[PDB]
Amino acid sequence: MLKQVEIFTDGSCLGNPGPGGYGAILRYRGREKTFSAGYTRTTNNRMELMAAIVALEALKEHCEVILSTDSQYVRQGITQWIHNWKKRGWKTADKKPVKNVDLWQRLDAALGQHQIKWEWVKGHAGHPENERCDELARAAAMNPTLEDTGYQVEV
Ligand SMILES: [Mg+2]
Ligand SMILES: [Mg+2]
Repeated sequence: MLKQVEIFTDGSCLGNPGPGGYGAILRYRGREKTFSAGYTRTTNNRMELMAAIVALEALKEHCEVILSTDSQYVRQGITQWIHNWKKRGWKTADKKPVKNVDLWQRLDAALGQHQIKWEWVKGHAGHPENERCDELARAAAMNPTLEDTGYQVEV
């Protein structure tokens, strides 16, 4: 076995677009790290991605990760852009840039460090840690301090 870690993530947004935030918990050997940050203008989907990126980027060795989230958006890109069909050159069928590619590329880079088991949670009652990530993300959205510099009204 490698170092075994559990990651829980969620993102939230008060508008579409509007102030949003992410929350993540990383747990290894009974010790816990929490990550959260709030953005003045973003989307729910970008916050769900950022939560997974930040937690994975915090790992400093090759780990076996169990990554638990309720994000359907995160699942879509795992199935479409970030593992399968990277042959498409980061283009759609009509040869166009994919939405949120800045974050999808950071997620792809972070995932390549680890063995990953996904736990796609059915909404809530998955774990208290998922509920805690939802609280972290909403708390940050209510107190935004950064710009989401990669969010454009147009990409
Ligand atoms: Mg959400
Ligand atoms: Mg949420």
